[PDB]
Amino acid sequence: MVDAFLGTWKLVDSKNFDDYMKSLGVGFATRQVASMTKPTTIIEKNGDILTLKTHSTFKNTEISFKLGVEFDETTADDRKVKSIVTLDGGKLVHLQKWDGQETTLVRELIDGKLILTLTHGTAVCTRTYEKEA
Ligand SMILES: CCCCCCCC/C=C\CCCCCCCCCCCC(=O)O
Repeated sequence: MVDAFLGTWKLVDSKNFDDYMKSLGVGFATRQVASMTKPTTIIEKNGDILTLKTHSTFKNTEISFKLGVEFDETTADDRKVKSIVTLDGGKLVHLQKWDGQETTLVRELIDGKLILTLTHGTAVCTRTYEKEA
């Protein structure tokens, strides 16, 4: 079910990430660095447990979760959130909740590319990742 998402992925296109970060309250200097960073995202499975790594020089993250089971998460920008990841329409949907706010991180496969759509407030960011061999 999750298997076409698995592997190592490299950022190849980003649209509106500054808008998304600004909506989350990320400061200007951090948004500069982020705007020039191309993370590597690694998605692995071991039974029911998925592990999603995001690697870059200035910041790394890692989460492990079971689909459909809430987990605590501390995001790259240091929000402490309540998270759940599910499959919806073949898309891997990650919902984060904190302080009565929400943001969604939706991953969809289109023509072999992984499209990540990030929504917070009115801001909608689209980032495209391509699979490493
Ligand atoms: C873990 C790498 C995240 C992207 C590079 C961040 C470089 C600047 C370092 C710290 C600031 C964190 C900034 C924005 C974090 C917003 C929430 C996570 C966005 C994930 C985007 C992605 O996976 O492509």
